[PDB]
Amino acid sequence: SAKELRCQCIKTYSKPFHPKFIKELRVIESGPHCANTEIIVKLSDGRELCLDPKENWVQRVVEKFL
Repeated sequence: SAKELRCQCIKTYSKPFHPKFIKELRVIESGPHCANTEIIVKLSDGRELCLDPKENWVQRVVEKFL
């Protein structure tokens, strides 16, 4: 019902990687505009990494950190 939705993370990292520099993480709702849910993490160095929810290790990152 709104065009507020946007696919910020065009590409995601599928290769397993668990950085200890993650302090915060944001979750973006895909909705009708985006077929896949977008998960992004924020590193203490001001770095952003896009993760694919289809990957099991990605869930581990979210679950373990939160």
